[PDB]
Amino acid sequence: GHLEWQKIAEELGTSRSAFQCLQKFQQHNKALKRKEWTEEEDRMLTQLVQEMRVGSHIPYRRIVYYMEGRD
DNA sequence: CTGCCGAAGCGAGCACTACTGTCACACCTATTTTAAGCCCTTCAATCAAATCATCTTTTGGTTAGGATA
Repeated sequence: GHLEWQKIAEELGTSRSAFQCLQKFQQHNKALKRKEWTEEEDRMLTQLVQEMRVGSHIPYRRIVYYMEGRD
């Protein structure tokens, strides 16, 4: 279940650590680095944008704090 | 016509802050030579703090890779 990464690393058999395995997985994870979108992400993104936008300026990469799975 | 002696208030002895004449011995430096320690200048050799140049990491934003709604 993408979980208990110490056991994943031990079972992988290449002497990796849990943190290395997790880092490699997340950098190549479809579920994290989305190409699609979801309803709650769009709704909350619009909410933060409308709250904090002034004219043509918006917090592009700071909204990443609230929704999961972006840079 | 001049002259003596009392009443009261004064008094004493005991209680199982610096000058000045001298005077010779003190002070004073002419030079010799070491063996380890010296103060201050004075610039030159060396180092590290500060600055500037440029590459890189993340926001704004676009291109066109990539996408929803």
